[PDB]
Amino acid sequence: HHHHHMSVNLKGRSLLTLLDFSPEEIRYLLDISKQVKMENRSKLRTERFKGMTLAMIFEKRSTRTRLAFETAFAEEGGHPIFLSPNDIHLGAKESLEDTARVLGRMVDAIMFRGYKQETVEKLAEYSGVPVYNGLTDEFHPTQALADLMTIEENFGRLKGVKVVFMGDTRNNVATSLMIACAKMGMNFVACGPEELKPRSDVFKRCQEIVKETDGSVSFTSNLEEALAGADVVYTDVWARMALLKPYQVNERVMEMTGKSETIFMHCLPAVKGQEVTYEVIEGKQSRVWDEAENRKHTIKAVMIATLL
Amino acid sequence: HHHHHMSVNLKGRSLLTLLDFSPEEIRYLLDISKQVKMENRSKLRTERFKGMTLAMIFEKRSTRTRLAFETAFAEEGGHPIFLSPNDIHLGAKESLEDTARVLGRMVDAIMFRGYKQETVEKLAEYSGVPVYNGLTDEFHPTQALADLMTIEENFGRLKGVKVVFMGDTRNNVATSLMIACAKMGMNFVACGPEELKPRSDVFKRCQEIVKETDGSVSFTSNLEEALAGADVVYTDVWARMALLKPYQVNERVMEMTGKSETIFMHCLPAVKGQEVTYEVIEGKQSRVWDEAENRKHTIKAVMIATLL
Amino acid sequence: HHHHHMSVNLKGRSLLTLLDFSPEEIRYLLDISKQVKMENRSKLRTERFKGMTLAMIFEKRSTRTRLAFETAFAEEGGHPIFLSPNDIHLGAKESLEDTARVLGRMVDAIMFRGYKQETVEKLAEYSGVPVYNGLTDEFHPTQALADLMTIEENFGRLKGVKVVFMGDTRNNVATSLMIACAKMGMNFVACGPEELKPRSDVFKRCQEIVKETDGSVSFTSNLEEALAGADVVYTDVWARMALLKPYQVNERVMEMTGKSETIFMHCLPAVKGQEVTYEVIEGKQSRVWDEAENRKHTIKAVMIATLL
Amino acid sequence: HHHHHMSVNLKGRSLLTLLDFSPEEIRYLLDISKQVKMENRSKLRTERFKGMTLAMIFEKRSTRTRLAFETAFAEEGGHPIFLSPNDIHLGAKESLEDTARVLGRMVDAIMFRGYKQETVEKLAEYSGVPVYNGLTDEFHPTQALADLMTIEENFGRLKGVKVVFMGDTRNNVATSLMIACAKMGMNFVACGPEELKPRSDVFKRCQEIVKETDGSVSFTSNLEEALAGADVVYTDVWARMALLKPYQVNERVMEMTGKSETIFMHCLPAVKGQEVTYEVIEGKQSRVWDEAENRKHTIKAVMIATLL
Repeated sequence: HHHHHMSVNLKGRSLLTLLDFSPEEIRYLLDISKQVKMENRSKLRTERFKGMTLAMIFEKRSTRTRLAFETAFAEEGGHPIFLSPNDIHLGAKESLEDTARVLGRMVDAIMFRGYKQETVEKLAEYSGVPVYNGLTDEFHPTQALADLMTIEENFGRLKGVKVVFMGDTRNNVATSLMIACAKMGMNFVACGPEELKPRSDVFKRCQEIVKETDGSVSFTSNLEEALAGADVVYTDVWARMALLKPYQVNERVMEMTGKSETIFMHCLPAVKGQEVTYEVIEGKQSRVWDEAENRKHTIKAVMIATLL
Repeated sequence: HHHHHMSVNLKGRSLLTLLDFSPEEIRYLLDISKQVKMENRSKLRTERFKGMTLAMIFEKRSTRTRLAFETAFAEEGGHPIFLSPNDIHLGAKESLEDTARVLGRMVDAIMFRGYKQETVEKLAEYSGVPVYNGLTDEFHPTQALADLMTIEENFGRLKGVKVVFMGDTRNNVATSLMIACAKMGMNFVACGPEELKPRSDVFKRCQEIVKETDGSVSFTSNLEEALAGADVVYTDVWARMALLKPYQVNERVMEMTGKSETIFMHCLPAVKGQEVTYEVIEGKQSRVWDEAENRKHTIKAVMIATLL
Repeated sequence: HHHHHMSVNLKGRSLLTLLDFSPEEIRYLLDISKQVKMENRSKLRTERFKGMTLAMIFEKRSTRTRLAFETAFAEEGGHPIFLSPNDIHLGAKESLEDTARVLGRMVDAIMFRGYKQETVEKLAEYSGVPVYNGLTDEFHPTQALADLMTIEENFGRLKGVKVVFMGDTRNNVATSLMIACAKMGMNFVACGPEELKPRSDVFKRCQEIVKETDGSVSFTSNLEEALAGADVVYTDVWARMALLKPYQVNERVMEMTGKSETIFMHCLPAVKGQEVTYEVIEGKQSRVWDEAENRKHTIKAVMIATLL
Repeated sequence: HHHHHMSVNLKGRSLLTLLDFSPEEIRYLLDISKQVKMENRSKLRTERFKGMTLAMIFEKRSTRTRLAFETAFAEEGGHPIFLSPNDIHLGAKESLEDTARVLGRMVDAIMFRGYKQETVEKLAEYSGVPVYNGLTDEFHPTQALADLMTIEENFGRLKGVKVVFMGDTRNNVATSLMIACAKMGMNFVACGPEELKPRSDVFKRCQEIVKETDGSVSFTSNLEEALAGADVVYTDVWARMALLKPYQVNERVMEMTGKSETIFMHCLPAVKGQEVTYEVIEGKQSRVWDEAENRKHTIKAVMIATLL
């Protein structure tokens, strides 16, 4: 940038999207994730969040995201507070701004999962504490960090690696994955129907990302050219079905890589038989379970980086 | 057994039913329960589960079982996570196996309360961490341990003691009680209508238990012969009513013992006026409140034995 | 497996052979090993086994296995108890079952090194605590884990890697190495005289392992075809000598790799001049000393995984 | 005693024989034993002996006595030092007095197992630290405390209880058992051949004990009159065989009690088929395994009482 910005410190920051993070900040997050995974497996117990509190607002319920936040925080002595759709209707009894100002005076950090990205922004703005996007219909940044972690565990590197996302290429998970890949110098291909091609404003921002990172970002509706030499095949649920049906990840599709080392990934939950076959997700190339475990380690890292 | 098996260590084990436990293992559990009750009453505070997490899946809600697990775990510094029927529909969005594999990578232990015994088995199988049956429509092992603890507190022994269960003699609570009694060398009588006689496969397994333990297990529809010399009269809720109506525990029934030292027990909740009268459950032979307190101490013991 | 089993938790488990462990469980063990090596080198001291006790029964004495168990346990505050052949003759004054039942009531864990695999099984069965095979004349699982750790340290991966074992290809160390390789997707070749070819029941079980892991397992009496492209050449002591003499690892043999990056490994002790020359084991391709250090880190990991 | 002595404090005392202890001191020891058993089973970890050292001199090796001392001391943070017959020949290179004076300047406590009672006395005299008799050919006081503990666990009392020792009624274990029983107000009968009747000086001292304790001590060669109403049948190894053969504990003998509640006890090891049949020791009246576990809890109690 004439003087390139290279700081890694994230104390006080929110995680609304990976677009707000430098490659150096994401690498730092991935170092922490890897280190916290090792401490967890080795049963080195720590109390990094002792005395702290996290309000978790779920406009849409998710057991995986809840479990990841809740175990990450509480293993370190923090107290997580589960606010369900029955507890909290954010537009309903009170303005979002009223609720955010109160939360800001009561807790150390807020996690939000729901619909509007605007909701998470105003939480951050009006609470004045770190806010974590645990999924909006625009972005799922914590999933992308876990996916990166998983891929790096498998190939020992990220900068080379070719990742193909199959199907609904504009959904929250596909979007965050594209960004994460671009930031880490990866070769990302979006493969699905033209009706569901990547968001174009995000795609163009990723084309600027990769000019500095030597990654690539691409789209095609053609399976054959997308998949050749893929190190990772990734997919997510479909919910027309008729446009998406051809982009099912099955054995045939995996073989189109030309590489036996290819892995299969899926944020979960999956509708087995639809976007991926039983045989693939339950078989030897699947890394969905490590990927799931890595949700927790990445979330813990985000909280460590931003609260301490 | 030619060489009799006598080990007591339970580290890593699940509690799906007391059928999976030796008398020596159950005695060890009851020693821990008694010791943890004394530490709790004396306000000797410990942190045995510091840093650990327990996922509690309630397919059917219960405040007593929830309170017992949740206080037991958290008094020792563990973090319990309440997953309600609104949080989690186990067949619904995901296979049980998908959910169990994820849980296995995130928490130290799982508690389940629900319908199918098969559900708890597959949790254990696919998670690979200790799973605790907090009631299925087959067994309620934690209730039986609390009942044993209570009876021993009252008579200072178990091996002699005559226990009569009145009414629905094949329900989850009656079944687990019969097993617990058989294991501890007790004289258990099941008393209710023939339509609701003990499960026969469990009854026969208890007849083998008692050959080694010098206990007895029996059934009769005749009140008079069941009750003579009972040290414990036990009952549970009824939900035909018409077959069960005669087996109400009232003052008349308690007097059929011929012993003033007889106690009354009831896993709770009770429908007072139906299976037991107000006068009995609220009167001087009732031990239902100690029995309730002992839910917590027994659950803590199971968790101590299996996690540490 | 229709639903693939993927849990990593090992609490309460014994280590009798790596045949009892999934690739995912072994990967988890190797993560812990690597992490405990780093804590040890960095002088981050922990007390993971404070208050615990380990009985070590040596039917055959070994200073390396003793040192590894004893330092691993005691660095973490555990107390190891050395029972020598002079202390303990397991068939002699008492049945093995009598001794195991007593041990089970006194210690947290048992290590056994001796002759019969059956001995270690009955220890596990009758004590009811975790038992660790520190070598039987069938398997040496702790050595294999240390070998894996060493190989991964050297090549940064395991799934590709070609390992050749030279000589007595059916001994305890060769057998456990073959299994470990098969589990981790490695290309293992057994090279020695046909009289000493791999155990056939274990070989066939490894052929099933590798169908899921994309490894390979093989035998040949021909040196030239075994060694081409080996990343690891491994050997062990010979105690006819006359069948084994040709399979000495010397400079000529190492050069048959065609790769300068090839390493040499040997569980120790070695009879230098016999199965390996001085020049090789003392020279620049030898990794025997790191491999020896890794005995301790792998043993600590097994104990962490199974006791905590 | 005109003023009856009733103190319980044992700080600094040795355990050479239970003859040196009042009933009140033994009751205090049994309270501690019971309490330390509960802390151990509940995994309440303490460090009562942190920084302390215990020299264990085994003139005769015993794995049970070694394990009990060594686990008891080290669970509490003490360091036990195993001196075997190969380490130490007490008459041989040095007078016993030279060795005792040195030990006295180096360790906190000495355990001795061997031949002469005089040896343990001079250890105590010349070291000036607490000395524990872990068996001499005169007394085995730690075994007797464990036996008492076991009996009390089974009957909830000691003062009533009828204990029959069968066979070699003058050996170390029989002698210490008689004393323990006399002290605790128990009804002890020695049953074996007249050639092996109780030591007469110890028998007479026990007749004085029981005048204050309301116990009884007796001998007969007649099985039938010994056994009627026995709550405990106890035996030990025989090494003429021909005098002892009739006093084998078998099923016939156990039935001569006339009580189903009778338990079987044996300090171990046993020669099954000789002094006791397989069927009895492996069957439902055997309490040998609890008795073995109680060695550790009683030893810990002796060390707590005398060192702290």
